[PDB]
Amino acid sequence: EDSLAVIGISCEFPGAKDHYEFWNNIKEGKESITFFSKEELRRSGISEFVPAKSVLEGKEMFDPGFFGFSPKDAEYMDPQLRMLLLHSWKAIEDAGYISKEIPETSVYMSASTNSYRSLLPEETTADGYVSWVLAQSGTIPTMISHKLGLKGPSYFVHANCSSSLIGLHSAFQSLQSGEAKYALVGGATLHTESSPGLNFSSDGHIKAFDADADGMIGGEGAGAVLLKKASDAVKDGDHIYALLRGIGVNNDGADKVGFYAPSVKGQAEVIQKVIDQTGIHPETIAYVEAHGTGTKLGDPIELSALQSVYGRYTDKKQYCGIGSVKTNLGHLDTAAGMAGCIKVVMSLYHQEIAPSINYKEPNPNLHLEDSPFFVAEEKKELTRENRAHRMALSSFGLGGTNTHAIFEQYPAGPFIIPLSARKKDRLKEYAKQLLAFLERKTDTDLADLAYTFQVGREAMEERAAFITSGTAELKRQLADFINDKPAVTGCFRGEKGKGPKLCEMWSKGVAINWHKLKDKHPKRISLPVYPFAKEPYWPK
Amino acid sequence: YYEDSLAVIGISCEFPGAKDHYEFWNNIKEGKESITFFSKEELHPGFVPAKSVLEGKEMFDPGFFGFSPKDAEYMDPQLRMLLLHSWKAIEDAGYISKEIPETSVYMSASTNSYRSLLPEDGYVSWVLAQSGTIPTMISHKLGLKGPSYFVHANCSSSLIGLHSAFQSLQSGEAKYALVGGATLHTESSVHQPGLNFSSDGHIKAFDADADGMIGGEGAGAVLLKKASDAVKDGDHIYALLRGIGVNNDGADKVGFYAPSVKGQAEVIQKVIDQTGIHPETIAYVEAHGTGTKLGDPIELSALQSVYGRYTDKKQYCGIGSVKTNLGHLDTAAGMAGCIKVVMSLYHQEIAPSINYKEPNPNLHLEDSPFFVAEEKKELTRAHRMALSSFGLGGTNTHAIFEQYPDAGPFIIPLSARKKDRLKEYAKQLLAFLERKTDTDLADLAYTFQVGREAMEERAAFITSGTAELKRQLADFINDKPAVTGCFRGEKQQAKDIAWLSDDDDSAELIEKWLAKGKGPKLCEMWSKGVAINWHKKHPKRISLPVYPFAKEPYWPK
Amino acid sequence: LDTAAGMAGCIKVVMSLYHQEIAPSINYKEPNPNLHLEDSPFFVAEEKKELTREAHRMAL
Amino acid sequence: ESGISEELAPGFPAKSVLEGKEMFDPGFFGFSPKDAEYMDPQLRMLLLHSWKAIE
Repeated sequence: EDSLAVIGISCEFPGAKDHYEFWNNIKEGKESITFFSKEELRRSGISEFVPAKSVLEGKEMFDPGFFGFSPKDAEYMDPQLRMLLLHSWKAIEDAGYISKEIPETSVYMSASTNSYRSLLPEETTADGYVSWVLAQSGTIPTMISHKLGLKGPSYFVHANCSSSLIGLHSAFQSLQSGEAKYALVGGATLHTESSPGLNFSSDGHIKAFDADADGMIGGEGAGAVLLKKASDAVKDGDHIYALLRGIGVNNDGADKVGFYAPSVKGQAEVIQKVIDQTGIHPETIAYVEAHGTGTKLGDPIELSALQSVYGRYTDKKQYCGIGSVKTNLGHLDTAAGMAGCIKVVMSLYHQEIAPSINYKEPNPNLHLEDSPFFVAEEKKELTRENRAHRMALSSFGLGGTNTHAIFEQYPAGPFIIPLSARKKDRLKEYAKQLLAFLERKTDTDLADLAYTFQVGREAMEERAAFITSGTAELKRQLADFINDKPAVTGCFRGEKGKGPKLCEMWSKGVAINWHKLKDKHPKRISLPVYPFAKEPYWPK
Repeated sequence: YYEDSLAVIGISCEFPGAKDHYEFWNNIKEGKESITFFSKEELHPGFVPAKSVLEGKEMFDPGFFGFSPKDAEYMDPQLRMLLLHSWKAIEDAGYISKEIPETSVYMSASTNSYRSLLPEDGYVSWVLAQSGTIPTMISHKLGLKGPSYFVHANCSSSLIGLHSAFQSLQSGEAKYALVGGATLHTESSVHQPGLNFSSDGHIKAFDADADGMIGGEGAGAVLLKKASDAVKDGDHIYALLRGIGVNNDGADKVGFYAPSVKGQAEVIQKVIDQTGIHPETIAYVEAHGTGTKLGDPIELSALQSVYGRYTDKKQYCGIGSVKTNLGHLDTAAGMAGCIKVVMSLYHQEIAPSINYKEPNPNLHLEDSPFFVAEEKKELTRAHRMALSSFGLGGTNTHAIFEQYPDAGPFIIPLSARKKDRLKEYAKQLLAFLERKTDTDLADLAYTFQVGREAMEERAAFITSGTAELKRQLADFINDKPAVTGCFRGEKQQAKDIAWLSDDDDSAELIEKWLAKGKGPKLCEMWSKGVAINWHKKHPKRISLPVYPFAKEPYWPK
Repeated sequence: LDTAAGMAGCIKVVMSLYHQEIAPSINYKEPNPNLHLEDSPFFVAEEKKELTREAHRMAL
Repeated sequence: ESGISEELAPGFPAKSVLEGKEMFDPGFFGFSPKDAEYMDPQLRMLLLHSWKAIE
C-alpha cells in the first residue's frame, strides 16, 4: 500500500444526481442522451442534424447563502466554479469529515473554458474587475480552499479530455510526498450553448467497439473525489470504495500526423509506464475502461496499444472486459476522466462489471479474437475467489496527453443523531432525505450513522437532535418531524459531564461527541449529504 | 538400455489457432477449437458450414535466404513454409545448421496445383516446382549433407518421414534427422455432407453423433537424434520415439476408401513386437480420429484386438484425436498428432478430446482398454503414448513414444539480418522472459552464444540478472538509449576483422578474454566480427525464441 | 383429414425419424394454461429441433 | 404469491412450513368439532404424537 484510497465521492452526470444513482444507471444499461421530436424549440428551422443532446439538468442551480455569497456574486460566477464548490463540500461529507478539521488537504481542479463572462453585459472602468478575477481558472480551486479552509497546495490543472487524471496524478505525488494528508480532485464541463462532421456521430450514439462506430457526442458533468493514503485510510478506519495503485502521465510526441491525431505508440508508453511503476501483472486485470471515443480510427488504435503491451507480459487469452461509460453519458470533455474513474471505483466497490451499450457486432478492424479483451455486452458479476480484483482506466487528450490508471478492489441500544442546516427548510429537506435513505437501505447500522453525523457533519445554525433506540423509531420520529409540528418524541430543536441527554443543550451548546463514542469508535459511513437549495442563476 | 530409438530435440509448427508448438499445447489442453465460422453477412445455404484456416500462409521472408521477390511468388507456399519451419526447429534445438551437416531431410506436402495460379512461353522461365525440390531447397539453404528426399502417403505422410528418419539414424547414415509435413491449399473457401464431410462442420471423435470430418491446414517440422546421441551430448529432449511401423492394406472390399481393421491391426501388432513394450504401459493413444461412424469403430476394434491378446482386462487407457481441435491435416495430420503426443509426454498431462458427449454404441467401449478423455487430467516409471495415422491409400502407421524425465555475469549476443528484425527479436525475447518466473540465464546465454548464427546486425548484452536484462531489453526496443548494458554493431569491419581476423593469433589475448572471463570488451569485438563463444562444465541448451521472420506476403494474381 | 389423418401423422413421424428432426407445430402463440405443461413431461414444439444420435422413438 | 416487494417480504422472503398443522382427528378422543376449534393446534399435535410415540 504505496497507493491512494478513494474515501469520498460526489458527482452529477447526465441523468444521475449522485454516484449511487449513476451506478444503477450504467449497471442496467440506461443511456442518458436525449432526443427531441419537433419538440425542439430551443430554436429552430432546419434539417439534414441530429436532435440529440446529452444535457445534464440543473446546471444553473446554486446555494449562494451557504458560503455567504450574494446573488450578484453567483451570476458573476462560472457555473463550473459553483458546481465544483458544491461537489467538494459534498465529497468530504461523503468521506465523513468536516472540512475545517481536515485542513492539510490539497485541491486540484479542472474545467472547460466556456466564455461565461462573455454573456455578461458590462465590464466598464471603475467596478467590473471582479468578474475577471472570478473568471480565472485559479479562482475555482482557491475559492474552494478558502471556503472549506484547506491549507494544502491548491491549483488548477488542464489537459483537454485527460484533465481529471491529471488531477489524480497531482494528488498522488502530493500524497506520496507527505506534503499533504488528503487530496481533493474534481472535474467539470458545463457549456454556455444556446445563442455529422469531424467524428461527430451520425445517429447521436457513441457506438463503442462496433463496426458501425462513427463519431462521438458531447456531454456535461462535474464530480469530485476525496483521496487519502491507503495505509492511513485503514489505520484511521476510513470508508474505502477503492484503491488507486498508480497513474501514468505522458504526451504524444511530434510523431503523429496532425494535432488531433491519436498515436498508438504514445498510448502504449503510458500503459507500460503504469505497469512498470505499479508492478501489477496484466493477468491481474478483470476490466479496462477505455477512452472509447467511438471513432473508426481511434478504437483500433486504442486496442492495438493495449494488446501490444499486454502481449508483453503474458500469453494471449480472452479474460479482460473492455468498455466505455461514454456510451451511456457521451463525451464529457474535461470530466471524462472523472466519470470513468467513478464508474470503475463503483464497479470495484460492488464487485460488478457494467455493460457497454450500443453494441451488437464487433469491429473487424479490432482483431478482438486474438486480443485478451472481450467487449462488455451485459453485466456480469466478478468472482468471489480472489479478493483483490483490479481494473484499469484510460484517458487520452486531444492535446496528445495520455493518462492511464489502475485501481484495486478493497475488502448499543441508544443513539443520538444531530442534524443541522443553514435554514429550516434545508434542515427539513435534510429530514426527507435521511428518511428516504433509511427506507431503501435497511441493514444499515445506526451506530455508525450516529457516529458519522456527530462527527463529519458541521453543526450548523438550525438544529434538530434525536434520541433513538432503533431505525423504526427513527423514521417515525423523522416521519412525523417532516410534518410541521408534532412535538411527540425525544426530539430537540433550536437555533466532562459524561453519559447523558446532552441534545437539548447541544440543541445549541457544543459537545464533542468524541469522548462519548471510550476506546472503540464506529465506522464512518456514506450517508446523504447536505441538501443544497436549488436556486437558478444565469445572465440575462 | 533400449536407448536405440530417437529423441525429439526440436519442434517448430504453425497450426490453426496456434502459431507455435507452445500455444498449440495450451489450446488443446484447454479444449480450444480452432475451426472458424462465418455469420451470414459476408460475401445459398443449402448445406453450407464454415472453415478451419491457417493465418499467414502467404507470408514469407525471401531476403533471409537470398531470394528474389518474384521467386517467392513462383514458390509453393508449403515449400516456403517448410523452409522457415525447418530453420526454426534447428534453432529450437539450440544448433547452428551449418555446424550439423550430417542431417537427413524428409519432407512431405500436398501438391496444391500452385503453379496453375500463374499466367504462363517456350522461351523464358521454366518454373518447374516439384516435390523433390522442397527437401533439397532446405538442405541447400541450411547446408545439410545427409540424404534429402520427399516422402508421401496421403494422411500418413509425416509418419513415413519419422519411419525414414528412424531407419536412417539407426543405420547410422546420419547424425540428425529433420522431418516435416505440410498442407496448405490454394482454393480459397464450406462443404456439404453426403459421402463424408461433417454435417455441422465439427469432427466428432468416437462420439455417437459422428457424421464426418473437415479439412485443415498446417505445417510443422521436428529435429531428431538418436536417444543415446542426445543424453550424452546434453541436448534438450522433449520426448523419446521408441518405434514406428508401416504397412498397407492390400486388396479388400473397399478397394480404396475405407479403414481396414485387419491392416491397422497388423501394424499396431508389428510395432509392439518391435518395441516389445507392454500395452499396459500405455497411458494414452492418439488415434486416427477420423470422426466417421464407420471408421472409429474400426480403429478401436483393431486397437483393442492387439491389446486383447495381452494382459489387459481393464479400462485404463485414454484415447483421443487432435483432429477434433484442428481438423484433418492433408499432409500434416501425422505431424500434428505427433506434436500433441510429444507435448503430452513433456508436460506429463493428457489432453481432452473435445466435441464429445456420449459414447458411440458401436465402440463397445466398456470391455475395451480405453476410455475417451473428456477432460484435463494430470499424470504422475516413465509414461508411454501411442500414435496412429491411417492413409487414404491404405498405408497405415503406428508409433509409440516414451517419456524423457530428468553463476555470475552473463552475455547475450543478439543478431538478425536487419535492425527492425533485431528490435522485434528483442520483443519476443523480452515477451518470453516475462512468461516464466525463474528460468536460467546460464542456459539462455549459452544457447544464444552457440546455436544461434551470428548475423549481420548485432546487439550484445552484458547483464547481472534476470530483471536486470528485462530493463536493458526494454530500452533497446525504444532505441535511443545511451544506457549501457549493450553494444550495438554491424558486420562491416573487413578493414578491422578480415584484416585483424584471429589469424591463428587470436590467442592468449582472445584467450585472455576467456581464460579470464572478461565480458564486455568481448561484446565489442563480437559486435563486428568473430568469437568462438565456446569457453565455459558448460550449461545446457534450452528452448528459447527463434528468428522472427519478416512477414511479407506473396501470391499470384 | 379424417380418414387420412392417421396417415398424415404417420408419414410426418416416419419422416421426422428418417431425417432425425422434429418438425414445428404452427399457429402457436402461447400455451393454453389448462394443460399445465409446467409439470408435463411435454413442451410444445414452437420451432424445430435438428437432432443428434445417441436409436430414437416417437409416439403417434 | 401483497405489493411489498421490499426488504425481503430482514422481514422475511421464504418460510419453513409444516403442512397440515390445522388437521386433526377429534372424534378419536371423544371431541366435538366445535371443541377442536377452541383447542390449540399445538395441543392437538402433541396429543396425536403422544399417542403415536407410545405405539
